[PDB]
Amino acid sequence: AAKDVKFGNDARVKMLRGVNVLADAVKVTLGPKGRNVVLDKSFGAPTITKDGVSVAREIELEDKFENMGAQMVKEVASKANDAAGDGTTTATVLAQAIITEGLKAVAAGMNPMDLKRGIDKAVTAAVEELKALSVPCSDSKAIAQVGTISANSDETVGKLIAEAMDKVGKEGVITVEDGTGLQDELDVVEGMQFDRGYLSPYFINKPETGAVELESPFILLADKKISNIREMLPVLEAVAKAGKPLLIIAEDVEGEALATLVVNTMRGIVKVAAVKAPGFGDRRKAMLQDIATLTGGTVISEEIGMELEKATLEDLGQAKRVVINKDTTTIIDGVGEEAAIQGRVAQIRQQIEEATSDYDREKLQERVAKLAGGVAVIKVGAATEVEMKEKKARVEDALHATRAAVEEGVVAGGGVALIRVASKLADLRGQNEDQNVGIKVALRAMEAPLRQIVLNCGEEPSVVANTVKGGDGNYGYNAATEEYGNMIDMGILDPTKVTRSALQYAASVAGLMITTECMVTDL
Amino acid sequence: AAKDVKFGNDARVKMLRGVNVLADAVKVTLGPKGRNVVLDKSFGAPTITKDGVSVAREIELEDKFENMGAQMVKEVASKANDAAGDGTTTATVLAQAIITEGLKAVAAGMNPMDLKRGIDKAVTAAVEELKALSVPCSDSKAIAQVGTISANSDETVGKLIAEAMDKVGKEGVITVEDGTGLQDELDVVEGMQFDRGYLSPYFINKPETGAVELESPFILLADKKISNIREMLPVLEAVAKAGKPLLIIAEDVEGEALATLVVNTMRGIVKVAAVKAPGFGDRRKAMLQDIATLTGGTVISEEIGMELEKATLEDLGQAKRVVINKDTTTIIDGVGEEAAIQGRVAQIRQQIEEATSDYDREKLQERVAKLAGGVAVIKVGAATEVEMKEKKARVEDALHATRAAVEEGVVAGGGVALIRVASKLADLRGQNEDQNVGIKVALRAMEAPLRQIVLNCGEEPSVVANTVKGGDGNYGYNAATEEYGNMIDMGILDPTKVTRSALQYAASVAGLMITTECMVTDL
Amino acid sequence: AAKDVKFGNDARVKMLRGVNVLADAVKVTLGPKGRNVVLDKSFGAPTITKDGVSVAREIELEDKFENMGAQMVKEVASKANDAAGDGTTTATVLAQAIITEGLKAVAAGMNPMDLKRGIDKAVTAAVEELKALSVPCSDSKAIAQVGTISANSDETVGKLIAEAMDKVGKEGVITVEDGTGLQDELDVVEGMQFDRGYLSPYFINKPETGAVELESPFILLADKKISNIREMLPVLEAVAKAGKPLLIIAEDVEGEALATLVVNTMRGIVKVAAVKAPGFGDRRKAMLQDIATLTGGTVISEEIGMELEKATLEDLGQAKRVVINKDTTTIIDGVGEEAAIQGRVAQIRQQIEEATSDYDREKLQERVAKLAGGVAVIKVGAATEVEMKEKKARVEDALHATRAAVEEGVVAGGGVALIRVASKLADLRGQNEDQNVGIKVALRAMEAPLRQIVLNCGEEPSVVANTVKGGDGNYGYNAATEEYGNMIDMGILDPTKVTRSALQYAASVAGLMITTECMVTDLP
Ligand SMILES: Nc1ncnc2c1ncn2[C@@H]1O[C@H](COP(=O)(O)OP(=O)(O)O)[C@@H](O)[C@H]1O
Ligand SMILES: Nc1ncnc2c1ncn2[C@@H]1O[C@H](COP(=O)(O)OP(=O)(O)O)[C@@H](O)[C@H]1O
Ligand SMILES: Nc1ncnc2c1ncn2[C@@H]1O[C@H](COP(=O)(O)OP(=O)(O)O)[C@@H](O)[C@H]1O
Ligand SMILES: [K+]
Ligand SMILES: [K+]
Ligand SMILES: [Mg+2]
Ligand SMILES: [Mg+2]
Ligand SMILES: [Mg+2]
Repeated sequence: AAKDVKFGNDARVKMLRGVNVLADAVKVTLGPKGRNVVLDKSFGAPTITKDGVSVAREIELEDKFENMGAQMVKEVASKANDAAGDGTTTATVLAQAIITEGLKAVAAGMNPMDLKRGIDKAVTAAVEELKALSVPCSDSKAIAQVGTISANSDETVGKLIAEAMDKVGKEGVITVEDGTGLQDELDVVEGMQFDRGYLSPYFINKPETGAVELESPFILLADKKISNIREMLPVLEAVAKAGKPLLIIAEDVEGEALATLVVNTMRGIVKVAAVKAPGFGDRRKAMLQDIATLTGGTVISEEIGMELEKATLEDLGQAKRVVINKDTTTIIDGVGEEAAIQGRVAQIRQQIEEATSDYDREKLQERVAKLAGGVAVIKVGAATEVEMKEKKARVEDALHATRAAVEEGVVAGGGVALIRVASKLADLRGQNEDQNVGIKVALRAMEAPLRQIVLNCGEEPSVVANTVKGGDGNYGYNAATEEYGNMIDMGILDPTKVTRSALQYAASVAGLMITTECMVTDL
Repeated sequence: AAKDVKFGNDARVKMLRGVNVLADAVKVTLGPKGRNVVLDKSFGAPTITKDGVSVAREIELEDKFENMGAQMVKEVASKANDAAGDGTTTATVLAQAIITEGLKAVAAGMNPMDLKRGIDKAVTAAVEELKALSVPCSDSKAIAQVGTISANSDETVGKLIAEAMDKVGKEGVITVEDGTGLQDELDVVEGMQFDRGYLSPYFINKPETGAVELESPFILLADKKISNIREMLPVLEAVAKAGKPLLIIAEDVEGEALATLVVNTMRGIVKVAAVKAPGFGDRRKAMLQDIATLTGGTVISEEIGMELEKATLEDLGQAKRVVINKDTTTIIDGVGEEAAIQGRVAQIRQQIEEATSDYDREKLQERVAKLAGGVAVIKVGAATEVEMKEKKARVEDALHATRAAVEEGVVAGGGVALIRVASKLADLRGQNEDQNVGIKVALRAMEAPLRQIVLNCGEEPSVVANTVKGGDGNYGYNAATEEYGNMIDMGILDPTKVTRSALQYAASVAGLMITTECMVTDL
Repeated sequence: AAKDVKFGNDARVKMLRGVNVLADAVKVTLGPKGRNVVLDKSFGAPTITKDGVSVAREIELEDKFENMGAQMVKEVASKANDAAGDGTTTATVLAQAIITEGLKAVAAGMNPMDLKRGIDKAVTAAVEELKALSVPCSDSKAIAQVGTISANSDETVGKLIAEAMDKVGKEGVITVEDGTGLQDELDVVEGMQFDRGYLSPYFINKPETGAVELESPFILLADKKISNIREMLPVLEAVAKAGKPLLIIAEDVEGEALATLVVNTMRGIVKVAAVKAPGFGDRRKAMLQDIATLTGGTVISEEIGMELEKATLEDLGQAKRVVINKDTTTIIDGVGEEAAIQGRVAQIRQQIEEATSDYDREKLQERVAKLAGGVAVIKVGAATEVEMKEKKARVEDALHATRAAVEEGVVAGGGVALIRVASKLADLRGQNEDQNVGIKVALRAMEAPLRQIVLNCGEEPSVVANTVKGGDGNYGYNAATEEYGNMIDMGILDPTKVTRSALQYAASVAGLMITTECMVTDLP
């Protein structure tokens, strides 16, 4: 009292109303037949939209309690979108479906801990069914279909990503850069990606991107654990007139050594970063000289007879742009060399025929692909900059979904996946009636996505849900045409990772929400 | 309680009310015998305009939801005006007629999606008859009549436009410039129009014109895909003391080179733009040298032996003004040459006697017209600058409307065209009762313009509407004189694109209003 | 008047609030450590009571949807008392528990009707099991104990009830009334007596005693008014020759006749006294025939056409002695024939079997007791009237409890009976899983009485309830001493009738109420 503090049921019922108001604004846009929501634009001509994310972002309820219910749901929905490139609205709608019955059933006096345990049991079991249902992402055709769906059925995006994957292979690194002009373009350049990131948070980027990138960086290739960089300072000072950044790749990023010294080298006013070389031992040596050829640098070490005092601006590698995150780095376009790379790749290829000792065979057979086909760079063109930004975002999210799909396969989309597994878990039961109500509420929510999508079409949801449950395999309702058919033949594919993630996160909040007992907020 | 978020009928009912206040303010002005609207002005002496556009501007409702209902209708009306030079109020009236009946039927619980589908069916069917009713703009008299009706019966404007088109021909490019004095003037100068615009948004103009124009521009006529402009900076720097702009017209506007380098050339402080030469290959060559003669330039290319290092300010063309849009370019008046053009045109005409090969016949037979009649420039004279500004604006709309009429012909004005097709489609029926009522709503709305015109005139709409439906052909009611007669002989003509466009846009909003479910607006 | 309507959970929550508000007011009285409730009555001093039904009847709530709940459960609290007297508090606690747990299961989405049938099945089995546990009660020690327990642990009341039921026998009728001493008193009446005194003081032969006593008197029963001495002469003549005294029973004695007897008595010609007939109406005729039977006399009445002028010494009844007070008449050792008296008793007992009204039925028991047993009066002693209505109510409830005990047996008190029967039904099942829940909800609620008894003491309820279920037989928890033991050795006994009654009526109401879907009532 006397502050907006309240306890027990008086708290929950405020949240319930908050979540419900948010959800009613989102679910109406779910699927391809979303029905318009109007958002006020201060200048007039209010923007008319069919996008869940664009709607859910605007809502800032004025009641300080109802706001919180909205924000925590919005929050988790966004995190599911970061795990996989879609499903913001799916997670939101599922969250309403579970939470609604959860808060009512607790208000009837059920034990909230048993409800939590019951929901968690059902969701944990269901995830195992998805693992059995998933099929591998067999071909670039599926890549295309996954792409379009992620892009509101924009075919064009899918062809680019499909084509890009054809140049560099499904697993190859793809990057997107702003439009050179009216029309899209695709090209390949001698980049270099490896699975090492920056080890210190102070190497964070200036923008909030989490990953950091350096433009026109020099590349130091120090093939030892670097106990001393003082002999590099004259080179940095000669570069300091230009300010050109330095990225460090090291056999080890020795902490009290080079890493500390680099951290001391900048007061925020020097562009430096450091990462380990990829692999271990001879692999770091090998890929350090690979990067040297790719960047036009040389390997630094005393065993090579190459002190940092000797390191000219051409013994250091160089690249036009490079990106680093918490765990990963990619060179996009090293200045590099032509014939030296061709010869080294041929030598590495020859080594594959002899370095067949299993884990050594790998290092060769990746490194050949590390040099050749460095990176493909999509250029996004549109009639105006407004569409260019829009298209770019669409492409970038579409890209993510495709990667998620190829990493963990696809399942029949359009909500059939959830309604399918719901039939198989129906026999599951808990230790007591509280858990049984927990189990039932979980399986009730799993049907909500299909029922919502169809209802938007202007259809009787009851008939379709029965028909899809009575069917078998990937038989389902194609909302885009009102025809029934096989989703895999129809190309309605959802990446398994987004569906799994959207379920787990929604259930986490619902369980997390049940066990809230007090809030402390300002008047 | 909450932010002003609200759903379903509670939202729609607000929209309906907002739309109605707007339409009732505007619809009373429709037709040549409108009724006065007293627009307020803070200085006193209110303006009392009869102009629907002027009234539509000010309407700005207090109640946020009521406001939104007005603004979206207002917006779509404006888009209709940009598509064709009239029909703002016609589109508004049709919008109100559909919306009102639509929302009523929805509130009764009619399936909203089925209602939409019904509307779009009738509109799609109806346009086919309008296509059939169109007739060619055969003669300057039809030009004039379309003009006057577009200019509130100002015969002056129709005469001016008629004369200008008689000078340069219907297809020829015409421009309007501020008055040189008390009296209107018309004259011709060596302009050149071709349907190529600037390929990058960063060449957008400073004002909001969308198109961009350059005054006293220099013209580069580069007959290759320009992979390198570095050799031009010395010429541009020599010009930078005067700041006279340079336009690049290229055989190809090379994307990653020419465009990127040009983009890099200006930091918002250099007047540079680039466009493709018209046609392909030898066509671009031909018209490039045409432009060269018209501008006093020369063709740039290594095969010609004219590097940009060699390109003086007289190998570059010059003009006093040039205009560029998203899809089209015209030079207004190149500095050019006299006898060189005359000899060139004569040669082209001679080539027409031998360029019988059709891909040449079409490439030759235009270029002759490209030289002669380059542009006509109407000067609008008036007794005051206030009348000047208003008058020019009207002339510009009459210009737009005339182009529309020549593009898609004309049909009987005064609502006769809509009420005619409405009678033909009375047999049209849909798959179910929800779609059937949807059809009835659309066919009723299409009659609204005629009944609104006559009602403003202070006559009995029942009798006139029945008489026009009992007639045949272009028979109709002349509101300016209350005589019945053949509309075409009285010159009451509307460009078909105006009627076609206004109907489709009204339907689109009406369809889009039925299927809205939620609002978001600030407190 | 305009109605208001509510649906679904928005109705049941309001209803549940009402029942709980009533039930908590009753609950607090339960068990030996329960506490008193103060009842406002506008006429005068408020009355404090422990009787659960007394409070429950007075409760009514302002909010209509809350009031509906109280007004329904009020029935169980009342009906239990009407049926069996004691045990109304228990019935209430059960009802609230079943409603709470039943409605909770409905929130899980179970079909309500299947819960109802499940509960009804569980009670039907449990009542049958109680018939197995019940053991006969007949000895004076057990009756004394069950009296004490119902009295709220007053040994004195128990002892008085045990002696009273012994003296008047099983057919005798016992009644309780407001006394005047500080200490309780028992009055016992033997033989026929009725509340009519001598019509004149001058009959008084023992003025120091203030009463008339007559030896071996003739008893004349005239079904008519005495108005003219002409009617009486032959009987007086015959009795005067016989010399035995005569008592007149008549509808009235007119002053002329009355004064003539007064002269004859004062002058010592005939010893005679006259009294009004008891009661009035047809019951007067019945009672006249009954006293006639006890005396072996004959009722002279105009309906049979008999005449007092024709009555004979053979028609009058006889008794060894009579005594009549200012307000009371008693007849000692009527010469009526035992077999005829017994046959008359059988006829009236057949009327008792036919008696549709328990109040009328009681007046018949009074008659059979007056004819063939005794009647006793218990006078409650206390210093102030608020103590009268306190003590009075508890003594009253003991009287009902002991009756039900002797006529149906006893079971271990302290609610342990319900605990021990509930465990036996663990294997009972219904036609479907919803009925299985309905069964389990019923067996769960049967623990509620024990949990409340303990909780009033401030002990931890769920530890006692667990440990009692760990035992076997009559092992239970004695709240008075806070020790475990065999309930029968402490004599903590409940008469099976009340327990069985409380269960059936509780489940009958609650098992319906949970099915409520809509409630309609006037706007406030
Ligand atoms: N042609 C289609 N038929 C049926 N369902 C579709 C079709 N295309 C997409 N969907 C479904 O739309 C859902 C996603 O809708 P969307 O508006 O992207 O919400 P979110 O952004 O939260 O994923 C997915 O479940 C997807 O399978
Ligand atoms: N003499 C006339 N008789 C009948 N209708 C006319 C006449 N002149 C113009 N109109 C009609 O007026 C309508 C447009 O009115 P206007 O005031 O221009 O509104 P808007 O500017 O929105 O078109 C056209 O449909 C046109 O055919
Ligand atoms: N000494 C005792 N120990 C434990 N339980 C007792 C004791 N005396 C009475 N009880 C129990 O308390 C209840 C009687 O209390 P009472 O206030 O009369 O409630 P009710 O009005 O429902 O009979 C019975 O269940 C009886 O078995
Ligand atoms: K959508
Ligand atoms: K007008
Ligand atoms: Mg999506
Ligand atoms: Mg107009
Ligand atoms: Mg009791």
